[PDB]
Amino acid sequence: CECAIYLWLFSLVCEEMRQLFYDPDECGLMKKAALYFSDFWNKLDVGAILLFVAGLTCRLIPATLYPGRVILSLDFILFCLRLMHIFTISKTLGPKIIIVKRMMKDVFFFLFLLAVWVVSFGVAKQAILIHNERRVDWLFRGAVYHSYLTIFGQIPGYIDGFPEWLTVLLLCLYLLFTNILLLNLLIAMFNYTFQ
Amino acid sequence: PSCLFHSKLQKVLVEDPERPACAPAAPRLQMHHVAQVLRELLGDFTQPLYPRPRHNDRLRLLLPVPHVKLNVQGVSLRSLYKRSSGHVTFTMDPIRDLLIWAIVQNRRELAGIIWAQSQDCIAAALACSKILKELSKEEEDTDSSEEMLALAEEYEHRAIGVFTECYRKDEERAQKLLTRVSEAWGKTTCLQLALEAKDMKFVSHGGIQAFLTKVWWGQLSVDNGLWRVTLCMLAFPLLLTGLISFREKRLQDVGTPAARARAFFTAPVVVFHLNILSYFAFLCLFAYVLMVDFQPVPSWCECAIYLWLFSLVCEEMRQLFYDPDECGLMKKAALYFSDFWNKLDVGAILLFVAGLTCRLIPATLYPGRVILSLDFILFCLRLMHIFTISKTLGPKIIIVKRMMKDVFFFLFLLAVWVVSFGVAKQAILIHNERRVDWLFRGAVYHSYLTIFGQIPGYIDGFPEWLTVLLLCLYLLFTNILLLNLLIAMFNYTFQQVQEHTDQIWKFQRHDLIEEYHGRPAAPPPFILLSHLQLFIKRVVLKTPAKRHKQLKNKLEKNEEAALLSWEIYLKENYLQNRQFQQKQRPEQKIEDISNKVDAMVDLLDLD
Amino acid sequence: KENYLQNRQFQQKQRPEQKIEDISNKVDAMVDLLDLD
Amino acid sequence: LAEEYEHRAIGVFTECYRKDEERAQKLLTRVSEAWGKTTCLQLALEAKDMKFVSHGGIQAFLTKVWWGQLSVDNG
Repeated sequence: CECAIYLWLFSLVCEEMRQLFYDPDECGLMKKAALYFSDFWNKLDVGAILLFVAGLTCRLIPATLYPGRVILSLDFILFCLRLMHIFTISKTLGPKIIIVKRMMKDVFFFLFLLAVWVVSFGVAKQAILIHNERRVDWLFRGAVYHSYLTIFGQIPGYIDGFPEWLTVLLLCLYLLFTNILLLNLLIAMFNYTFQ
Repeated sequence: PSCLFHSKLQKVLVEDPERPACAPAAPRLQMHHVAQVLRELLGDFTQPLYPRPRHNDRLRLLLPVPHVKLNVQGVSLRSLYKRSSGHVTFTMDPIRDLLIWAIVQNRRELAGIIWAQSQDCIAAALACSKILKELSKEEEDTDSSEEMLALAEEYEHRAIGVFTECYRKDEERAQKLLTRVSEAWGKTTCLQLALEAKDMKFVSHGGIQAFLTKVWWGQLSVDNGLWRVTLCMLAFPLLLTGLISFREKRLQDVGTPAARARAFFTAPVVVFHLNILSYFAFLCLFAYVLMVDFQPVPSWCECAIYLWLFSLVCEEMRQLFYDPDECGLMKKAALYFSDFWNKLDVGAILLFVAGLTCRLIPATLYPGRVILSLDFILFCLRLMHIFTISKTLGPKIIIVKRMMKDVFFFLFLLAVWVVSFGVAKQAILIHNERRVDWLFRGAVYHSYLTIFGQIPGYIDGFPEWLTVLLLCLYLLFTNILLLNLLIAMFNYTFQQVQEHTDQIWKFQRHDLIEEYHGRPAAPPPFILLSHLQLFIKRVVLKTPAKRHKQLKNKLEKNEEAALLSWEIYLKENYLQNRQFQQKQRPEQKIEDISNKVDAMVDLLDLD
Repeated sequence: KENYLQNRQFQQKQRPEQKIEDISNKVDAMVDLLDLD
Repeated sequence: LAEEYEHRAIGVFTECYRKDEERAQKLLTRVSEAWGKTTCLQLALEAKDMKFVSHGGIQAFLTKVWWGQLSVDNG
């Protein structure tokens, strides 16, 4: 089964070489490649090529089999966004993925907006309560990884809970900016731009 | 001659040509030739409009078939046979027939004049609007099919404004004027015309629906909401006090408790909740036959689940035989099979049978456990098909009619997008929980529970900075894009078709009211009596012509005259003001000066 | 082509704002018209 | 004016789609004679007709290019 993964990609880049030679000019080899390089989506298809190679040499070095484990797993998610680039096909699918063309750089925006705003509380939660869970690269877990899980729900409430009236307080104060302002006025950021 | 109905006139010349059906020579059109294609243009009603049968059968007349000595198709009642029949004239309508003759030669503004002398003046403005829709339906390919239906809309708008005046003066007579008899175009007295004339506008107009809010709420009251009527339906002695007043109790006609009961029984508001809350109690019975009675024996309770469904399919057989044709057994079943919702009611039948044989094979009692549990959820969607009843319920379930295939859409959109992370979560972290069909649990079932919350955070948590990462990266596409822009996918489409979704629901208010007019007052416990009340009647009367629990308003020709002469008076009263409101357009008075100054161009040219 | 552009001109001719100022062109032909005696 | 001449191009397909649409989709595809190739659809790609290709039976003809031979109707 491992040999079957080799040349499926070799079976499809010739179709792009068929797209590189069906009807462009007989002279432009670096010029119709600028028609390719005009789109970041085509560079997002180049990113699907090279992250395979980043894990390939990490697999070809058997001391890096855990880099052989993790890199091609992140190469997996480059194809489904490329598949959402392909599955822009229905009237219910397509033009609403033309809405996300106004949102791909805004995917990076509200990420940087909110996840840095996470740091305004992700540090401020572990400040007063006396926590003691630390290791090498699990000191990061007991202070940062146990902060984002409490947003979407995994709350060690018997662990994080005289500083109890403040533990009520800042948990009420911080969620008033994310769940109310940054969520429900973001709905106004999305309804108006859709209309 | 350029009309496509004229091509259908040449077709209805050869729909029954010379030799096979009208055995003498006939390359000449006649007037039952127009009636037999008016059979196609309207529905399946009483269709006088030409004295169609052998007394004035206008189908066979170019070779000398003799006089009334045949009386099988020969036509000589008025005068002698001279390849004619005589003054056998229009038989209800000179000018309503000229309303046809303008529009079947496609003369729009002539029928605008002819309507002002046409005596129908409401139902023709529905029926010809349907005929203009029929002419739009058959063939024009451009340039008049839209102009038919815009005129059909304008003639519906003509039908709008004539009820607009006549509802304002004697609305109680106007609702009686909604229900006339089988005389002119036969039956479909200007409301059953509107069903196949597609009046999503006109049935949803002022007191049409309020009269339908007197068909539903048939006798008793209209005013009280669902608060204190549902108290009396369980508290049986609460009716005899002064909690609600009947229309009987309005004039204090309550002197008999059975008259207090049976007018309440035959009220269509009560036949609904009797049909609902007994069948709503059946779904609790269908649960209790599986909750406690999940047993391989017919118990005292397991036998009760058998023929409740047999007690209701005869009501659909009553719907299969109340008033369709006496010939179409596979044709009115296509009226059933036209709707996937009816096939969704067939799905409620067959998933019972899928678990029945799985229960009848005792080696498949776990298929006997699971299949009828999935048959349970087919009835509540069928109940949401039934409980499309309120102004707050109904038209917002007409919003989900734009969403039922979009239920399947965002399912396939999101749950395949789940696989983009549901595989990617278990990739790096070293998990070891596997069995036979629980290897599926430790990789897939523990992924969807983490979306809505059941996160084994002490299990899924050096690869910790990435476990922060992709859990932040993936939820930015689902909870932000696929959720909050889906709110934009729902707010705009709600604001888009909200005027249609109310009016089409009002256009489908009546079909349940039609079903609750043609329905006895017996509950589905006792409806097997009214099932067998017609079966003991169909052995002593072998005909489907006993009763019509329907409109069936019989109107005397003398009392109609006080209505119709006043109604014809309301025709030229309204159209004058409609012309006057058309005359109140100032854009004429813009160009009225232009007509006036063009009379002053020549006026200085006489010397 | 000339079938549609005529109707396109006719729908342009169906602009009433011309017929607003068509009177203005007409009455300007009646300014001079009382100036011959 | 380019929009108006696209609007001119709007209205001339608006009439010619209404009469012999089957000839009009053949009239969408002419030969390499006058301005050579790009027979009024491949012109529209670099002419940026986000209006005109999305107009009535242009896309329905494209719903006969896609769904090339067999049917169009079934979902």
